[PDB]
Amino acid sequence: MELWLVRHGETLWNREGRLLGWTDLPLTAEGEAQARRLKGALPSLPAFSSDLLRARRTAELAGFSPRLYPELREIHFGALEGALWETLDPRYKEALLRFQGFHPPGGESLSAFQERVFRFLEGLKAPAVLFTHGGVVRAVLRALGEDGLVPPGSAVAVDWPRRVLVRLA
Repeated sequence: MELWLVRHGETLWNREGRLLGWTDLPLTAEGEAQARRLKGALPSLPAFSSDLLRARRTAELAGFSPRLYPELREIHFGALEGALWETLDPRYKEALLRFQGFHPPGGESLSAFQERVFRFLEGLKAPAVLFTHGGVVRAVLRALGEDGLVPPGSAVAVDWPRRVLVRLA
């Protein structure tokens, strides 16, 4: 099943090293510009989007009218929302980097987060474009055995649940 995963553009925290999960931050001006550059480049397939502003705005500027689904949200960082990555306790830092054994205090466990992401993908009946977040893209790419680092405002097409098809930046 061909699925396009679009990581939303830049927000202030994405450029200042701060964890951004459920905090509803808007895209910066460049973040909006990154979204507009996607219009015409992404296939005009049915679109779904996280209900967070930054994702919805990316979908809109990319020329799509997505159906909103909370299951596509970034992981909730709870007490670590906005947390300065620099002073972030090594325990959480190491956990996020390895992508396991991570449950930000007050937020969602990585296991719960990944379960809702993969469950959402299972409900898709045809190719679609998903306006989502870095954590979501990473979870999907890691499951396929590949690096989940994709530039903000870029997209990766995958043939779920087998391999990566193409990385559009």
